[PDB]
Amino acid sequence: STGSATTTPIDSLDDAYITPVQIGTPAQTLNLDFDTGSSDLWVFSSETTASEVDGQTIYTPSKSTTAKLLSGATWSISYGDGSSSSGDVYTDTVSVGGLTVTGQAVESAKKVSSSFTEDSTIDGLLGLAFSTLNTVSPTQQKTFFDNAKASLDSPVFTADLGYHAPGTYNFGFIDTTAYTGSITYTAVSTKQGFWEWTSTGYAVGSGTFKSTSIDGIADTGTTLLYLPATVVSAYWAQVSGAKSSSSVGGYVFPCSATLPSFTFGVGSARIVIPGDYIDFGPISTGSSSCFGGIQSSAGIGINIFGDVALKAAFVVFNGATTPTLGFASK
Repeated sequence: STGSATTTPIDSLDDAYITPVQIGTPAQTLNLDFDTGSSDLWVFSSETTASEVDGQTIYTPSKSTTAKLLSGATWSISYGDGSSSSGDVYTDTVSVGGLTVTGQAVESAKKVSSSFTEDSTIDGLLGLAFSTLNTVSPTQQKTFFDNAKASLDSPVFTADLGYHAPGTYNFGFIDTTAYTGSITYTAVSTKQGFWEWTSTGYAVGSGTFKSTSIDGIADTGTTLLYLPATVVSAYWAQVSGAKSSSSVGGYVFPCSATLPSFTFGVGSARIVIPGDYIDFGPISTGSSSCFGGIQSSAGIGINIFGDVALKAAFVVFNGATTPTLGFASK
């Protein structure tokens, strides 16, 4: 089997991407944030504290003839950005772009943090990291991909995120029309439960490539590109007036600037992030200070190849017995 679904930016800045997901019988369609940095499929629901729901579409398990309470199971997750959610668990039928999993754990939120409430466009998350990170207790549950894998034509999914435009998540096949050149594959460590890999270096604009190993994670659920302070300083030094602002929370730059591209290495291959992908707009409405899309990972504890990087590539998440990651230009 295969599946193919369009993923759409939630706003004009590509702050996140939402993908429609069918849950239950009859289908209830929710728009979920596909997150290769976590491993829980959780949704706003009829059980979510009413004051914490503000415009989201909810899953109502009582209206699904295939929903079953997973007795005794609870979940609770905290994300790198400080947001969180928790609740109980149902199993139900879940379909993405025509690919159906029966008995998928659907984690129903009883509580969500303010950031989730305040984002009316995101009805929940669909985790695509390794199932070892799943938070359900006392019996850990499998991701949608893990459940689907054996049925797929090939045990892969691909992320093709758009810049200020829709893109695609495919399951079970590689669309050879969706990228240019070849796909370069690189090793993955699953030791921390992430799609963790090592970039071979970087360049800023038309500058020379610096060969250096950068361990990080391919994370569709993180907006920005978080890299070591040395790398990030080298980038922003090429933008007149750019500075790190403790009050704002990262590098800012004059909105009048033209940003240089940023290249990262995948083996001997190179992925070029155009400068415009690195512009996250005014820090506050009407400001002429703009927020940068490349930020320091110092004090995160891990480098993160988030959407800024991934949207410059066609990305293969290869879930073979020994997982790997593939990147192509597009």
